Amino acid sequence: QESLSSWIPENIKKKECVYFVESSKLSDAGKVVCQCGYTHEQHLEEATKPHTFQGTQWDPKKHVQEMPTDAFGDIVFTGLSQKVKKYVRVSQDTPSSVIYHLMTQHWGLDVPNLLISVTGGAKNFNMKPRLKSIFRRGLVKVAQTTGAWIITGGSHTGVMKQVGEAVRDFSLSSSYKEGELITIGVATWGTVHRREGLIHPTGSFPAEYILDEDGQGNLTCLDSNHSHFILVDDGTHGQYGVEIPLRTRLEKFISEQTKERGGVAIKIPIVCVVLEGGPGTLHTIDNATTNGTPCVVVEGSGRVADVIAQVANIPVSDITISLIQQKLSVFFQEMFETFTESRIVEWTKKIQDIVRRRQLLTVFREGKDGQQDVDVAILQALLKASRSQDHFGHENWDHQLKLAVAWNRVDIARSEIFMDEWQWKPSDLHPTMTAALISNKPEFVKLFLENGVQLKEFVTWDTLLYLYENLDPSCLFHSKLQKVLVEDPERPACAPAAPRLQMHHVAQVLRELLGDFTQPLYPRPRHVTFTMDPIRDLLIWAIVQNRRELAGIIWAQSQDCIAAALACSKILKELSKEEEDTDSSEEMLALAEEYEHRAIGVFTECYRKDEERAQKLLTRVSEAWGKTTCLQLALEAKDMKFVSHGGIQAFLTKVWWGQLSVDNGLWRVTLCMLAFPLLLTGLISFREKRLQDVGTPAARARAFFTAPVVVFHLNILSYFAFLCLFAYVLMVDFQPVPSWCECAIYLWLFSLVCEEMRQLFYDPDECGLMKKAALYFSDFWNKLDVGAILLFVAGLTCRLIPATLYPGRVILSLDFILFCLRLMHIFTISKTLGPKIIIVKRMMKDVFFFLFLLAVWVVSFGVAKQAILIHNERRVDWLFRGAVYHSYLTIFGYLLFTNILLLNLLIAMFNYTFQQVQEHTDQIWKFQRHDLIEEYHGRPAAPPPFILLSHLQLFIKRVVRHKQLKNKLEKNEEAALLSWEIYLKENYLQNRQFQQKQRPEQKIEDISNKVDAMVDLLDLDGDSYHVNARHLLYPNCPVTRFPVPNEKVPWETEFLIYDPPFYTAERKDAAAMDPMGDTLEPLSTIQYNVVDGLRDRRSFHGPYTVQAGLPLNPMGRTGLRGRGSLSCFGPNHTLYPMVTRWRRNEDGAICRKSIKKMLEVLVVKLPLSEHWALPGGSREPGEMLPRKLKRILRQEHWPSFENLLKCGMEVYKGYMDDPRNTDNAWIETVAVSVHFQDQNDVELNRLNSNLHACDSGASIRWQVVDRRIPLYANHKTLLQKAAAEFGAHY
Amino acid sequence: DPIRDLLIWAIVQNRRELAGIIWAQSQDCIAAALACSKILKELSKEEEDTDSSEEMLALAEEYEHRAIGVFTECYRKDEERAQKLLTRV
Ligand SMILES: Nc1ncnc2c1nc(Br)n2[C@H](O)[C@H](O)[C@H](O)CCOP(=O)(O)OP(=O)(O)OC[C@@H]1O[C@@H](O)[C@@H](O)[C@@H]1O
Ligand SMILES: Nc1ncnc2c1nc(Br)n2[C@H](O)[C@H](O)[C@H](O)CCOP(=O)(O)OP(=O)(O)OC[C@@H]1O[C@@H](O)[C@@H](O)[C@@H]1O
Repeated sequence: QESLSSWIPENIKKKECVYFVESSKLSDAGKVVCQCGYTHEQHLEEATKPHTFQGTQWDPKKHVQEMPTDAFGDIVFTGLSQKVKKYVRVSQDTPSSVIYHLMTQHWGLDVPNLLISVTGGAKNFNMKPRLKSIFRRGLVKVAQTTGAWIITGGSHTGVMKQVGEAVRDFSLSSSYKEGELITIGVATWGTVHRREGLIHPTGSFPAEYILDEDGQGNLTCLDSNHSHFILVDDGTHGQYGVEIPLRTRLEKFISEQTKERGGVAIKIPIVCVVLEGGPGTLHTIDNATTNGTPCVVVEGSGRVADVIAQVANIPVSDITISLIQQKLSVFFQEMFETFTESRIVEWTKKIQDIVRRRQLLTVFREGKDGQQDVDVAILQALLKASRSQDHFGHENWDHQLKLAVAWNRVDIARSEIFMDEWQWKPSDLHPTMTAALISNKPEFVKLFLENGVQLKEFVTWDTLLYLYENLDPSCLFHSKLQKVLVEDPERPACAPAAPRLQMHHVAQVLRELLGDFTQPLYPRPRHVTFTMDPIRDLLIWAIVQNRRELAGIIWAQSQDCIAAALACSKILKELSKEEEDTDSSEEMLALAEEYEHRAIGVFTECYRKDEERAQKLLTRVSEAWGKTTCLQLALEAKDMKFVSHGGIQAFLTKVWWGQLSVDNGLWRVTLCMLAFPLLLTGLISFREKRLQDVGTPAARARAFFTAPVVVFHLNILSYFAFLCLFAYVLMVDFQPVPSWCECAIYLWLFSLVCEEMRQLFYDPDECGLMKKAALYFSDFWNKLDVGAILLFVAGLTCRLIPATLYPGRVILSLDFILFCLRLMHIFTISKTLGPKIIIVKRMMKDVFFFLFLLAVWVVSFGVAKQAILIHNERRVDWLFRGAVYHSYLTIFGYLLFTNILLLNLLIAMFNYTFQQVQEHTDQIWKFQRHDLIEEYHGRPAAPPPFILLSHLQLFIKRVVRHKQLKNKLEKNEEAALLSWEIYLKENYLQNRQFQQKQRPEQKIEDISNKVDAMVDLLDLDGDSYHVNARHLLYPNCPVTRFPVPNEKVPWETEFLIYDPPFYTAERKDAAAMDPMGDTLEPLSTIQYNVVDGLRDRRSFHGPYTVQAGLPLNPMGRTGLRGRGSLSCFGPNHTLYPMVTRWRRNEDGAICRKSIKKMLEVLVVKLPLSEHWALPGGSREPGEMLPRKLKRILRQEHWPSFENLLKCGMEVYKGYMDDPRNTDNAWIETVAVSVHFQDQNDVELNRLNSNLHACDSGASIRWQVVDRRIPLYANHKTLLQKAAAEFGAHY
Repeated sequence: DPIRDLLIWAIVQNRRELAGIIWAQSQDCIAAALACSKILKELSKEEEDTDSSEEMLALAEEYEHRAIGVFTECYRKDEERAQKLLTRV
């Protein structure tokens, strides 16, 4: 609103009538109306001055002045909706660039993918409800699902009133994006009812407007359902012909613009629709159709549109002028008598053209055939005309696909594009596949992947780099990627001005998210080159920015799908906690829980086909995911439902024992560990019976110390025996000379901390030392283990000086109590009491306050016990013992409060947090098992009493991870394992979809969807005369040629209205022929049917009719008589040479289409023409035509040789249809075709060396012969005739 | 606020379907949705009936959920600005 009010008045300007002509005609009791028609005695309301020289009368040029616009703002239509709609006020001469810039940037509109235009008559009309609902629904759907502009008129009467009505109908529901059907309106400012309440300079912000129908004259009121208005000025009061020219110019300039989103660029398609127009719609339809807009006329309730619908598929030129007159005399009752005999001619000619081209013209057929929702009909006509456009190199296919992907309708893609036009090698769909992936279009990616594009290909290094650059610019990954991009300093070292994206940048942040333990996925830098597993990277690109539907589609064809499915959950959980959101932070946390279930469901499929091979893939280092296993990812990703599957627990129980069998029990293990000579007999069990039957006595002894459960039992027994020994010395061995167990308690308490060196020091994955310390501090059990030494802190001095008996016993006794509390951790192994200790560790909290609930009142009643005794006494020492005894007696025995009031408080505080923990404790404990299992696997194989032998032996190895949970497999076997995994994943996905389609809700939805199409089903139930030479608007000539219908085109035919303007060339004198544009002076002396020297007067057609000294066109009356663009008065001779050879494959043989050969023809275009033409021109020299014909092509020396070789085959000679043909001058052509039989040598190499076209102009190029080859309309008729020369397929 | 008064007129005499339609376009819709429940609970205890006294006590529990569901929508778009409307006269 600040930079908008500035960019309006000093570039846009308004017309005004400065001069003061009085009123030639006074109308409707008004004298202020003067020609143009504003107020005041003068023509306008400006200063009443002589206004420079007082030249009589005014000229719309001399006396129209352009001054800056003063009216603009946000119109509000009183109480009829509060929406605030923009409006600007312009004039005739404003370039469309200014309006486009304003409308795109300042107004805030977005560039559309389609420009639908609504032009129609303004006489109010009323139409049947069926067609009415069809039009409304079709227009709204086609204009909402594509985000198209609906540019139309701004009046409140007619078709534009109908479209305002349809926009209101859309706003009635407005399921989402209510203010998205933006409809810019174009109307004349000079004819508005309440326009004086809008003229406010330097900002008419919310300028209220009042609409009142049946209160005007011929002027018009504004609409209320449009979104934007652009009003045009002319300094006129009652004219209606000023908005159409500017609208056509702007609408033409819009289609020139190109939209580039996702890597594919298209020029905006442009479509037109009409509904019962009047006299000016036969302007707009012609003006649109001649350009190439797919005009869509609707059959039904039509004054004009119904005329085209009626005369629509009846073939061209089969209609007579009288037939058109009788067609028109049955529909126009009001003015059937005011139709001039010349008004028929214009309509006949324009209907002739429009209905002649049926490729551009399209009739709706409201209910007969093709009676769809109108949206697909409009799109179908648009793609018809797009297919009809020029294309040389298979461009129609790619353009139509690009446009379909630009829109969001897959039905169009599959029913028009992907069904037809052949070919489409799967590599061809790659460029648009990138845009489909970038714009998040899952339907189109499914369709493309159906047609043959393989995800194994199309993921190149370049393509991946392109995709990461165009990542969604609203993502946490985008922000962090930008940060790492800018923070790397020796990357800008080469060029600090521009930051360059590379592959390692995404890899670093990916490692940051996924974990330290993995190596970077993409190696540091140090044609098409795929990386290993080209699907994992596309899977990352799809997962990171939270693309649900793309994610499953890409994961459906992954190499390894347990590791990938778990990494996808780890990344999501890591990136779903520091996002600072509540919508996507909740969406990703739920998508992670779904990839969790994907990983779980794929693995149980493998665990049911086999047992031993279902764990070798559980523990195998993956080279495509950071050199990590499938178990460490789940354990570190907090996957609570995967590590407690049962197939994971069996594998953990198996390593909990080792190489020995599990179906033995715990009692037998204790019996054997207690009795050392109890393993050589048949008591303990074994698996892998090769060592059980042939039992090695040496291996049997080593196996138990290898097993970790034996190590755990030795540790627990050693710790318990230590604790008993400490109790023993607490009892009786307490001598000032250190008892035989003082050094022993020191050393065997060091036995705990020396292993703590191993637990704390070891870092299987690269982790910081301070992180290690923080992790150690975060453990409350480790805090108790440290608190053992913490209560040592007061014990060593008490031992050193043993006199402090009374203070010092308590320190060591509480140290014993803390030792016993630490002993309680042993039950985590116990399956039945492990989770039970887990819940008790959360039970511990309630005691801290139930103690304040119990002890305080117990002590209070103990106080009352002494208060009962005696009142006043002074014995601090004695009352202490007395109160202690009383409290002890009360505790031992009070019954009213202990058993009744407190007990249920306790039981309830228990049971509240007991309830609802049955489900989660199992998962928690089965998760916590692995840490202890791995710790005891990493522990040494010696009892704590003796473990010093290994503590003194693990130093020489260092001076000069294990294969149980992480190992490398052999590649040949790994390939078979991966193929087995692929087969089982396919089976699992297939079963999953088959079983999910059977849900009752899905079945009900299927019935509901099936009944709707069925409800829809039940509810629904050539003359050969010249044509180009007869078009209106003679090229580059302001005067328009008089319309001549095909009925009276020949000279001999009856005709009575002949009045064409005398055609005048720009410079007829320099033609070197008769300059007589007007035949007043017959200076020309043309020797008819004879040679006249410099100017040829001999025609190939033959003796033509001559009258009044003006040569008559033999073909017929073109409609314009005069000098013409042709050089000479009368016929002009030319020759068009063509070089034709059979198009050849790599073998050199003639190439075949389905029908016949291909001809290869050389064509040349110059940039200014914007069309292709044969290298032929007017034969200025009589002796040597080719020199002037193709002087810019050959050499004139090489073309002297070409003239020596100029002896070929004569294809066509006779009259030519050319747009310059006036009634006086016409063009006749000679066609010579030189053909090449072999391509080894001769004239081909002669022309190759015979080239001087490099002097100037554009390129000279060979071409194929095709129906859509870009050439002039009838200049290619010569080539079409030449097709018969050598059996050509068109 | 020419809608709050029509909302009172619709709520007081227990007009279910009119009540939601009028509340759909209210200025402030946590305070209004809570006052509509307070009025209903106050006027649904001294009515001397069993049909409408039970209908209004259930309509109050529905404007309760309307007020709750509107506020969690504000509490998920922002954190600090979702309480400045919680405490504003
Ligand atoms: N908003 C208006 N626009 C054009 N005329 C209007 C308008 N309001 C009124 Br009041 N009238 C007058 O009526 C004209 O004098 C008509 O002659 C009268 C009968 O209406 P029609 O004859 O049925 O329709 P056309 O004359 O063919 O003009 C079609 C135009 O061309 C398209 O590009 C669009 O800009 C327009 O729709
Ligand atoms: N099949 C056609 N053959 C020749 N002209 C054609 C043809 N169809 C069209 Br429609 N035209 C019109 O001419 C275009 O509208 C141009 O505006 C006219 C010239 O402008 P250009 O396009 O730049 O030049 P050309 O068309 O390639 O050849 C013109 C040569 O040059 C002049 O001196 C003349 O003596 C020669 O005929």
